[PDB]
Amino acid sequence: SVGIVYGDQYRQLCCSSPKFGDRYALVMDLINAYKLIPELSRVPPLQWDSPSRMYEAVTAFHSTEYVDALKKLQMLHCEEKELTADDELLMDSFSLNYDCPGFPSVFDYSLAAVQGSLAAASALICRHCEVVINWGGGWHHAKRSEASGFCYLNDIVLAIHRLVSSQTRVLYVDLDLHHGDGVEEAFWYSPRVVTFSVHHASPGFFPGTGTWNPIFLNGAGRGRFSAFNLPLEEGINDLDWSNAIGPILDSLNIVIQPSYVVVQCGADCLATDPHRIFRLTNFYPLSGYLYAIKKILSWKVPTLILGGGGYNFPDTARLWTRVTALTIEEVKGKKMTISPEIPEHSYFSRYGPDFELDIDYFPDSIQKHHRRILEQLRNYADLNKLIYDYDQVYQLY
Ligand SMILES: O=C(/C=C/c1ccccc1OCc1c(Cl)cccc1Cl)NO
Ligand SMILES: [K+]
Ligand SMILES: [K+]
Ligand SMILES: [Zn+2]
Repeated sequence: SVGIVYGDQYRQLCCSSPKFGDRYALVMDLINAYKLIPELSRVPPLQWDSPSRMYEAVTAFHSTEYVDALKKLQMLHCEEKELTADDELLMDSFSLNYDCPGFPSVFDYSLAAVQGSLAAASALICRHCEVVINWGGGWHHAKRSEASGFCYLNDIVLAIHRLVSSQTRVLYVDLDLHHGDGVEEAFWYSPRVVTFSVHHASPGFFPGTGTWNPIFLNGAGRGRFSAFNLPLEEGINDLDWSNAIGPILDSLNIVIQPSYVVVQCGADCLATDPHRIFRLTNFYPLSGYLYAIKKILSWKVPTLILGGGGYNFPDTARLWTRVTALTIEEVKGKKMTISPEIPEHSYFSRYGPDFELDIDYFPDSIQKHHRRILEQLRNYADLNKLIYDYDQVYQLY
């Protein structure tokens, strides 16, 4: 089956943040508006039987002082009084400030994503689902003891930790516009979780990594060569983005032979995102996103699909609704007939001006990256005693 994380309390918590507003409700109500929910198995967010078990779950990656500070931040932001100077100091020491402010539900909001993505991974492990989608998860910038980029708790790291502990290998694929630095760093020393991020990188552009450092770093210790990165230039369209990462994806799968794939599918690469770095689409005749997901799904490896960035809420909905239909098609083998106009539903009015499912958009260095990345993959194969034909992979490029 294809699983999808939602629930009534889950939806309220995913829509309680000041930055992402009601995005999750547009997304699930468009998936519902297109009659896709009956095709999907609902996966309920994981809950715990005590504070200690929750704490144990989250501090599998995050420090206990950080988790404590995040909960105290929520408590402070639920009272009238302003933070003391000592409380502002303590929040500063975890970067619980600026781009990661406090708000009345900040802890419950952050934990909800972890609940969602841990349950998603358990559904994969117990083989209840072949694919699970969590459009409320994917917060890849959060670090062990530091929020970043509106990511307070790294649900991806925790879901991946659960998967590899269930020899188990996980391939993480980060399609967000921005470098997936939190997940890469969590597994920097681990060869069993191979991380791969395609992203924009340029001087000054958040978060600064996943590019020349001048060498490309790629893991350390036993995780040497296990962190993959493909920084691309602004303006890239669907076909060039697809061709840039198509052969890398296929060769990673050939060589790593992963037990699970986790795909972060941040929607801020859309041409219509207020970022406007890349020019990808949701078009389905082809959308770089849809091309990448179809390819990963053709592998028939149990796969977690997650959300992430995406600041044009209706176009994120348009995209993720198409990705969700595509998953149903490739997994179940059932054709999905999506109408070209948005169906009438609660959020219909948000889909101005023409109320179509297509977004309103009219559409040397990568070969060096391919040679670099393919050499890293051989170094990874050699370091980890993996068996593969170096000519069947080089054929892909
Ligand atoms: O997407 C992110 C992270 C996004 C992000 C991080 C740091 C600074 C700005 C950022 O986003 C720009 C933005 C915001 Cl903060 C609000 C509205 C519109 C735009 Cl463009 N994770 O990978
Ligand atoms: K990325
Ligand atoms: K790694
Ligand atoms: Zn992003």
